[PDB]
Order: sequence, then structure tokens, then C-alpha cells
Amino acid sequence: AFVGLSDSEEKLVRDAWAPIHGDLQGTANTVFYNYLKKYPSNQDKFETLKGHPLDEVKDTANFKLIAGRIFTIFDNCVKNVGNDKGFQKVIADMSGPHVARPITHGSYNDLRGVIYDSMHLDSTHGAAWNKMMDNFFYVFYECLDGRCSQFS
Ligand code: HEM
Repeated sequence: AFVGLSDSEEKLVRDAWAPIHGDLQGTANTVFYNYLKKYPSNQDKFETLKGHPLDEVKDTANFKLIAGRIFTIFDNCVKNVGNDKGFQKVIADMSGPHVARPITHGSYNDLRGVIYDSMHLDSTHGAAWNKMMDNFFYVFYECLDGRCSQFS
């Protein structure tokens, strides 16, 4: 279920994200690359990337757009980490385009893990980050299951 964060935890989440917030596109590019390199079955899910070598698409406009859009959603979630309706709406709106897509929970969680690993958080910041991400994927997975309206 969705579990609100305390004020101190909300601050911890902003602080944890601050390095990435200050280099959002560059971080996105590296993390998305590392995700597709470690879990290459996912590259085919992106029709604009399908059928080319990863190293051949990594430097392209389309690649960078996709990485950017993922990280902009997380950036807006962090922005709304103190506003549960706002946070839920950011996710609800991005969920629609994924509902029909054949993407496993495993694939989504593999991305979460690449992001976690890149951030190298201490356990206090990590605990707060994981409270936010647990909210993120509870809202997302409810929406993928056609129960998005509960957050409206
Ligand atoms: C859980 C973090 C994720 C976020 C925040 C996110 C966000 C977004 C956003 C903002 C878009 C653009 C609007 C649209 O959907 O067309 C997009 C599209 C898309 N996403 Fe995600 N996404 C996530 C995970 C994934 C994963 C793990 C996959 C595949 C393994 C995936 C596959 C897609 C596909 C295939 C599209 C359209 C691709 C194209 O332009 O070729 N998404 N996503």
C-alpha cells in the first residue's frame, strides 16, 4: 500500500537525488545504457532501438530522449515527494502508455536496482529512497492493473 514519508524522510529523498537532479540528462544517459547492457532483453521493448547494436544507438537522439523521459518522471516524483496526490498523479499519467506493453515486473524492478546501485546511498538516505520507490511501484503496478482511479 501507499505509505506517506515523514518531513525528515522527504528531505532525505531530495538530498539523495540532488546529485542526479543537477545532471539529470547525463545521469539518465549512463543509467539507461547500463540497464540495457546488463539486461539486453529490454532493448527490444523500445521499437526505435530494436534491431541495432546498443553501442550504435547509445549516442543517438532517440536513445537520449527515452533515457531523459524516464529520469524526468523520477525528477517530478522527487519534486512531489511531500504531496501524495501530486506524486500519484505523475505516476498515473505516465502509466497509461505502459499498460498495454509486455514488460514484466522483473524488468521494471531491474531498472530500479540499476538506479539504486548508481546512487550509492548510505542506509539512512537509502531507507527514505526505498520508501519513495516502494510508493512509486505500488502506484505504478496498481495503475498497470487497471486500478489507477483509486488515486484520483
Ligand atoms: C519504471 C520507470 C519508468 C518510467 C518513469 C518510464 C517513463 C516513460 C515515459 C515518460 C515515456 C514516454 C511516454 C510514453 O510512454 O510514450 C515512456 C515510454 C515508453 N517506455 Fe517507459 N518508463 C519506465 C520504465 C520502462 C521500462 C522498464 C521499459 C521497458 C523495459 C519501458 C518501455 C517504454 C516503451 C517501450 C515506451 C515507448 C518507446 C519508444 O519511444 O520507442 N519503460 N516511459
